[PDB]
Amino acid sequence: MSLYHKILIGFVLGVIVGLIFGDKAEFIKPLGDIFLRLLKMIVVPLVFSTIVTGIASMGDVKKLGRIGAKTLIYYMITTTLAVTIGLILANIFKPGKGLSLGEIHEVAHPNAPSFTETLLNMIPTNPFEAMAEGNMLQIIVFAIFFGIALALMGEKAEPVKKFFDSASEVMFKITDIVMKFAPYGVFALMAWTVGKYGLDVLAPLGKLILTVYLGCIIHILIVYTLLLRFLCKINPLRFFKKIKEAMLVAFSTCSSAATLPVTMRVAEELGVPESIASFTLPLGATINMDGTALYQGVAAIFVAQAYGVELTLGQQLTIVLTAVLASIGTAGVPGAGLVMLTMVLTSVGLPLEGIALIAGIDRILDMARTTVNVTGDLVATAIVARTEN
Repeated sequence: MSLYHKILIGFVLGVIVGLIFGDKAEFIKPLGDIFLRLLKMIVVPLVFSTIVTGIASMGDVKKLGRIGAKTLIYYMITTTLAVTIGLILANIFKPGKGLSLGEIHEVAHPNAPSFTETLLNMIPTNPFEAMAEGNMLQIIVFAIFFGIALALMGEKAEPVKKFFDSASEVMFKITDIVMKFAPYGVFALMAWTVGKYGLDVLAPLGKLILTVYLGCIIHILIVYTLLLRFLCKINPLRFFKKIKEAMLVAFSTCSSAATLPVTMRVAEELGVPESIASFTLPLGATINMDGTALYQGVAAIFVAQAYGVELTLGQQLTIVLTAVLASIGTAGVPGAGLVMLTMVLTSVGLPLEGIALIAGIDRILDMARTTVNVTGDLVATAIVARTEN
């Protein structure tokens, strides 16, 4: 029985156990927290080693520059589309209508940290400090510099190239060992999640959850489907059938970085060159704002409607933006997007209670956000590979 089927069995059994035992499933959470700890334990060394090896194996920096430019353009386009879809749905469906958490009042212009500060902080002043702090973007930037240096160096870098290639292989092996525990970790995660988030407690926020899930589904089935159909020119159904395991793991785990090994292994099954994937997927594991864009766009409008502050198109745009902007790097960190949105909305002046309302169901939305993020990462990989082959 394939690992995917074991993970699916664990997923469905965990869902059933959570439905039956309800809150009593909390005792099984540690078995899932162990799985999350093991997965997160690999992201940093794996990302660094794989990025350096991938850039070294290409041997030319012009190709890397082309790939980076195309990936950045694709992510900007998909983030814009995700923001558009989120705003459209939050307006068509009004999850915040009727909550009446507070009285209606005018709102001031949002304030967020300067864009230059976010750009400058992407450059580590100490690579080992970035590695220790788990700063994924700084690690990625240092890895890009290191890989470019290795690709240009040639013979003198042979020991470094070989060591980092072997290190990447070892991290992939570690992932292989860890995933033998994947069915039980997914079982525990799903049991805990379903037990905690009963349908009774989700009733007051049913509209918000439905809107977020519908937006994610629309994004996957339209933005990614059309891109695959036309730009990359492959059958979308077969593509999704190929990446079922990655989507399932991302949904269960709620963290793109933890799912990164799964996406990279699945990419091989799609036939994309290893060198291209090694650069695109780890970078997209931090820069992909699709799911975060949808979540934040929906949540800001939900909070505004809960307090009755109808927002003009300009206010809506400048609120979802500067928020996806301030969360550009921290989005990989769990709960960082929620904190950034909280700060932006507090700057807008909305009370904290509305934002704290979403925090209760953050995991339910996180599932969809992570699924969208990994699907977009794989789609970006495929599209970039197509325009190179």
